[PDB]
Amino acid sequence: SMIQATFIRRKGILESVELTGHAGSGEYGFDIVCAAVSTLSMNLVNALEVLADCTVSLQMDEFDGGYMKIDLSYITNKSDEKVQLLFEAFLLGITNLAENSPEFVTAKIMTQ
Amino acid sequence: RGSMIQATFIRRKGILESVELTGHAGSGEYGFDIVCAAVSTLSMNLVNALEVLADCTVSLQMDEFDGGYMKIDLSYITNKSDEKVQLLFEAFLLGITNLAENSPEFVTAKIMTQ
Repeated sequence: SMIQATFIRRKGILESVELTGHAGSGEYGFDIVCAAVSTLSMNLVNALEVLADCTVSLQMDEFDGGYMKIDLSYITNKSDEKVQLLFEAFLLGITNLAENSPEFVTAKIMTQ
Repeated sequence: RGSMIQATFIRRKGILESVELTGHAGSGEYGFDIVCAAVSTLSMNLVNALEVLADCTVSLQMDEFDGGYMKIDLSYITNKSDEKVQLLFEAFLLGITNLAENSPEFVTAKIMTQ
């Protein structure tokens, strides 16, 4: 069991993220890390709404090891410091977890 | 048994300055741990995001023992009123808030202002 995280930073700013494999896999040591991923995942989507007045493009489910995509491409708000500052903390949170448990987590970043 | 983590937020003058976390570390069963893993992540993230992105260093304090004890404090950090610092903190308050809402039996949070 492994969680896959891919961020997309276009010209210096975070645009989207496409996490997969979280949303449990009854494997405790893993489910632990999944909780972690999901906590950070939903907080972003929430804090971005509540605190940044940004309603991101969300897509999700907990089927076959869950899949969740958060897009900001179709939004001319993504450049708001408050949006970007929050997205950066999410990248900083996912990044540390994939380096603390490279066994369970993988964080990639495509720059363009 | 008696599995409960509490988030005590103090807000002095419109801005958050500290928060205390006790019990979030250690066991209680499976579902409890999951919550602990969630609080500890949001908690460790705030400390890291504040130092790295927020240019603000924080007074930390923890004893893995006795349920676990966290105390992220900003009462004496010059830039504590700084808006970057406050946004990241606000969101930490939002995360901890829903997490306590979704799992009332494992997490409790209060905000007492001064």
